[PDB]
Amino acid sequence: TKKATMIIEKDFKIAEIDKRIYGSFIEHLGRAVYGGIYEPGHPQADENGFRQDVIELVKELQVPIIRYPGGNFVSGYNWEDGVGPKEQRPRRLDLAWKSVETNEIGLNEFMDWAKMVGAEVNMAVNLGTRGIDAARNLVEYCNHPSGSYYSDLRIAHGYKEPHKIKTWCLGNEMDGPWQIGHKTAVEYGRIACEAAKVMKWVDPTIELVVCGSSNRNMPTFAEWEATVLDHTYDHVDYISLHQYYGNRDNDTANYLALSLEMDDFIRSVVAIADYVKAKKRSKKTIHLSFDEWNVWYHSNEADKLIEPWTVAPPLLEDIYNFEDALLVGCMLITLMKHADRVKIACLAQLVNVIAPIMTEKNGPAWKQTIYYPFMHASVYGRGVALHPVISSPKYDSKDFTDVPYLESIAVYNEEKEEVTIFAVNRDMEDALLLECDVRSFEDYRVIEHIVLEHDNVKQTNSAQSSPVVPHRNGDAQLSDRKVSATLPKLSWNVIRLGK
Ligand SMILES: *[C@H]1[C@H]([NH3+])[C@@H](CO)[C@H](O)[C@H]1O
Repeated sequence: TKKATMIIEKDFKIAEIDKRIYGSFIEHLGRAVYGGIYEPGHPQADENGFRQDVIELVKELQVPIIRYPGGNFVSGYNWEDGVGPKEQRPRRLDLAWKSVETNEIGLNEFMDWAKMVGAEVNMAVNLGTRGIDAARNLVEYCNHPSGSYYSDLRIAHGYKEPHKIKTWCLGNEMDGPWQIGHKTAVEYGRIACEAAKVMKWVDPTIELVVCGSSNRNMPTFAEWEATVLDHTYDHVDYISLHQYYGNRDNDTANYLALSLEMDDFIRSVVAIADYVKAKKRSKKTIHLSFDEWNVWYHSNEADKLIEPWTVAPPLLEDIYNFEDALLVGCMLITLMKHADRVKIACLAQLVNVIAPIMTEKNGPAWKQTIYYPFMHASVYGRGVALHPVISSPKYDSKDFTDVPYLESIAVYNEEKEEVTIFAVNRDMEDALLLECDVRSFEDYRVIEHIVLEHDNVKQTNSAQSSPVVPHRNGDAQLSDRKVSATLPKLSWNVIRLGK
């Protein structure tokens, strides 16, 4: 065993958690749409061809917001190709994923799906091959009530009431050499500025997300953000961050430390936003949208075998293991501990593609290992993130020094009279004996202690069998105004307090 302490003080707050940090992401990629949310031949398809089993799995995650339709796809996409009668929708070469896109699903059918799962849509505009005119027309088509060509066109297409989309993305991954219509930071900042202006002139109620770096390792990291915000600050509301992690070197202790890098990435982009705020003498604070995050690496060799120009290829289908779920849990706690400045985040992606939900053709939908920590964070993690004072033992790895064994934060929900403690024990050998000072919370009790643990960090789930599932047999006890809890070696823990 090892000992760790954590102070839970009601009056030391980070911020209200914006529920949109529990967002996700659907792109026209692989089987995310075709075979994922939408499968007209499926025995459990609804009247509109949407898989009811996937709808239930999404509703249980309580995802408030879903980014759509990309992703790398968007930068070559024409939105008019996916609206109106199906017979007039063209078949296109999607250059992002070397696939044929039929456009059988486009934005109005995605809005119908989003309504069934209770999610708002974070709509992306193409700033690769397209620009300001397309951006204003899309906003008008979606948001203007009637009495103009594009608003009456949406009505003619069957959608009388406007979609009233609140939050929009100004392009996707524009810094990447892999992007269709890549732009330098100046080129991007300029077209994002001018697109943002005409979008907000159509509908001043909207909010805009400007594109940050595609990952912390970009050669343009930080320089990009500063230039793009210099060009856009007065017209935009958020800046994005993207990051995937993987365990390519089979080093569990170094892998689980990677959330420390994610923490650095967040604090760095906040600093940039506040630099440019000061440069401009602006009163407005720009916040972060962490609108692509997950584990990704398993599918790299399978992906290389897929021939180009198929419909709905089985691309980017990682099968997650137990250690992947532990890192996802560390990433979620990292988002929560930044609730003051991270207001939107998207688990990338929701179905089949780098995803917590997987499907089989004509067959079942199932929960990956990573589904459970995401569900727990979304369902139990609404309220105020408290500022922790942690005393934890530490270890050093290949890439990181003084890595706490304990990753933890507490969320206080005043309306429910609940305090929830999320905790990962990174220790590969020892139980962590955690003592939490809750003197500041009068007359509380342990409701339950949920634990996700498995002896084999490489164990996966499948359609047939889910060996990696939570139990409710955690030993957390509240006495003498202290919560004492055993966190098993290599575990995710949700300790729920109320009364
Ligand atoms: C971010 C990811 N690398 C891709 C899959 O989720 C997506 O298209 C990019 O924007």
